[PDB]
Amino acid sequence: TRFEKMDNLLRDPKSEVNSDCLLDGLDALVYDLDFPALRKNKNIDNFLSRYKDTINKIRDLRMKAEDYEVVKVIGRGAFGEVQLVRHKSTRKVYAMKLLSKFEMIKRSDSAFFWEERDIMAFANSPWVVQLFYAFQDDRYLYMVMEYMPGGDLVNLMSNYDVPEKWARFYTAEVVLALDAIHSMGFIHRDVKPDNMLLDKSGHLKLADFGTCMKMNKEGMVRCDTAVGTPDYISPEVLKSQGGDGYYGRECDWWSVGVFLYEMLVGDTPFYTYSKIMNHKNSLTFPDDNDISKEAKNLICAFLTDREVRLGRNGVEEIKRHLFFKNDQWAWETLRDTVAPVVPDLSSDIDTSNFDDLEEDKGEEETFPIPKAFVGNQLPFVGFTYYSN
Amino acid sequence: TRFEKMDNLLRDPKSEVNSDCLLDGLDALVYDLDFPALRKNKNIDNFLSRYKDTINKIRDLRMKAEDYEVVKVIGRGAFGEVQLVRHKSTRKVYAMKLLSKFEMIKRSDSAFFWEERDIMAFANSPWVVQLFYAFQDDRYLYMVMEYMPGGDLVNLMSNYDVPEKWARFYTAEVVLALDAIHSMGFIHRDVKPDNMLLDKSGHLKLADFGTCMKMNKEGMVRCDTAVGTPDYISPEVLKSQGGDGYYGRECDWWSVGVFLYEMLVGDTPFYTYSKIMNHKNSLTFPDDNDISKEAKNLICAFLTDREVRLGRNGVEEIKRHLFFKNDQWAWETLRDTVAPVVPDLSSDIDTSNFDDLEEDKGEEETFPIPKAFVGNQLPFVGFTYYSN
Ligand SMILES: COc1cc(C(=O)N[C@H](CO)c2ccccc2)ccc1-c1cn[nH]c1
Ligand SMILES: COc1cc(C(=O)N[C@H](CO)c2ccccc2)ccc1-c1cn[nH]c1
Repeated sequence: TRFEKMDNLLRDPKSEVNSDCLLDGLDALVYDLDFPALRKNKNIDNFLSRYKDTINKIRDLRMKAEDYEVVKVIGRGAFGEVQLVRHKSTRKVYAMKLLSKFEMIKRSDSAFFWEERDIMAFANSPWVVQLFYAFQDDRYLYMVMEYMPGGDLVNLMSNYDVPEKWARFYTAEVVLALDAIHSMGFIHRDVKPDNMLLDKSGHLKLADFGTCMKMNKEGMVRCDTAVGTPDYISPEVLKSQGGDGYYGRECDWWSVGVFLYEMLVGDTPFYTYSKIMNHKNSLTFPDDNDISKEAKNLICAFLTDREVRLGRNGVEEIKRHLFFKNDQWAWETLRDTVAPVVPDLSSDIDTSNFDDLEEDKGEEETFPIPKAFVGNQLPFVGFTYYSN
Repeated sequence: TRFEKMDNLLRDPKSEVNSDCLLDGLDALVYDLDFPALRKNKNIDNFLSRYKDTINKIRDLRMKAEDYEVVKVIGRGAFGEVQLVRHKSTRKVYAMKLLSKFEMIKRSDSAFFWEERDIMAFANSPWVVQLFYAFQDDRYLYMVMEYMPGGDLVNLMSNYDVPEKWARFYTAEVVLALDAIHSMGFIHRDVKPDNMLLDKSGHLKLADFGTCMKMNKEGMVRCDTAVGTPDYISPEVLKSQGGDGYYGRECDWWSVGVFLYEMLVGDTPFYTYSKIMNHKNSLTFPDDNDISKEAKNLICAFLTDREVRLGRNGVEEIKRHLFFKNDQWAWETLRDTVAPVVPDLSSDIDTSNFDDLEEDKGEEETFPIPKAFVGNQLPFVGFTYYSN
């Protein structure tokens, strides 16, 4: 019967109307209706009276910020911050990304986090940072992810004189990790060393997918907006980013070329937002460099106009490049080899590979008590995810 | 863990936050927010866009009025009406009680149907009419119950010269059926021949429980209001029905005394709303009657002041009365004996034992399109029940 069908929708962790998402919808109404000015409506107060006891019982069973003890703030900026936390119950230590609902609403747009949530939750790849539980209170969205103790690629590049042997590895892992996102039907529209994190064994995993989009059946993310950093931007998604356009998988691979270039040159290839259009002309290596001919070959293969750019005819095109030819590892067993930098850590709460951002110390800014129905928690309905 | 606990709440058909009730909450928001005047809110439109496709897919899987083909209107009045219907799919024929959400809201109070729903759904008794599915659209509450082809006790009394043998049986079944409701922690506050329906074999079952309440741990339904018919009202819940009072189980048994009296006398015992206070003085039988001394004995046993009234010291007190002593049946096997009037029916859609109330033929009055948030479907959140 139809009850067999409607039962998949209730179970399916991917479904926006699964029991946890459904619960969010009800929890939203209590948050958005329990105001003196609004309670004057008969319908509003009858419902609030009927349900307030129940939702508050639920709120104490369901995952809440109080279940974790905040250790340090390992990251910050762009609406929220990331904290190294520990589960009070299981004693397991994770990285949790708090995201301000007030700022997210005030500064408009409250729909970027959807792909960040779906990718980390349903990637099922050793190349993507795993989201265990997504939950929320009246002030924040919460994302509990596996802690990447190794830190990010920005500080690795800044603390070492990165040899070619290392760039060969890190680029390879970025290629595999980036391919996993492509398989999932997503296009990053912004790949950076900031999003490249290292696990306990020194291996790469991608994180922070706020800049993503699901590609149409044609194989393109048809957009007429300039979303991304001004150095990792492709000439494809720059010339038609406000005058009829539809970006693709190609533009993502351009960023890998910028990454490998930065790793070996110690600066960005193009540097008040052009030279990327003239990409042929302006691309130069510091003469004379120790950079191998194959490192330069692959860099140009990526930093070229869309139509001929490497990665248009699949992933294997890249995997086959001579730059990756090495005696130490193979694509199939890459994640099983010893990484160039394996973090020598002390405790399960060691943040040495992370910049010291002080433990918050501020005033939690909040939304105001309304007179009319607002629905401020409305957009965050369906954000809760539990990996059961 | 706490997820084991919160999982019972999601399954439990009695729970107001079970998946079907949860779904209602979301379905309510779409009904109550999809208005041009309201859509102007950003939060409202983002949510409506995100969910409108899904809820409409759900609305076509979930039980809806269109799943049944209306045959006849077997009953009516007091906000709704009852129709003999057939399941288009299973071809099973039921009685469905449509209840106007507009009138229920307009004339205030939209919380009487809760006990009517819980009693019929969770009675699990051959003495109570079974509710299979409770569902709802934007205009009505729906109650699908097993059809009682035998009709009600009002027309039985009016079509026959009811002998003592019959009153012995009908009163016995009313006593058992009424005890089932008492076990469930409810007090009818209005028992009538209108609520007494007969199954296909001519046996009694109680229906229409709008006038109910759940009794406190003391064993009383502490009320200071006069809810009930002016002839079946007890002196206990009349003298203290607007001047400090707390009614009980006793007042329900008074109505059984009125019923047995009506069955044998052909009129009501008290008949511009007194004589019930003077219950001793005014109680008289039409001299001289053919009514047996035991029939009169039991009638007085019920129609007396609370403090001494039969039924105060349990059900067995009543079951033990000599009026019930008979050679034909016993309390334990009463429902297994041949009933006084077994309906000789033609088809599975025969309504001969029901008054002919024309097939509606009118204008469906509706709520108005609002400018501000109303929440008209708010009270009906949690009404949906499926006996899976
Ligand atoms: C610092 O660690 C992280 C940071 C991020 C991340 O997305 N950070 C950026 C800023 O860099 C951000 C954006 C928006 C709001 C807040 C923060 C994602 C995962 C981790 C992490 C570390 N271990 N496991 C997971
Ligand atoms: C006529 O049949 C019924 C009537 C009722 C019932 O409650 N009727 C009253 C009016 O009499 C009413 C009150 C409020 C709104 C509408 C109707 C309840 C069950 C049946 C029935 C018949 N077979 N199975 C179930």
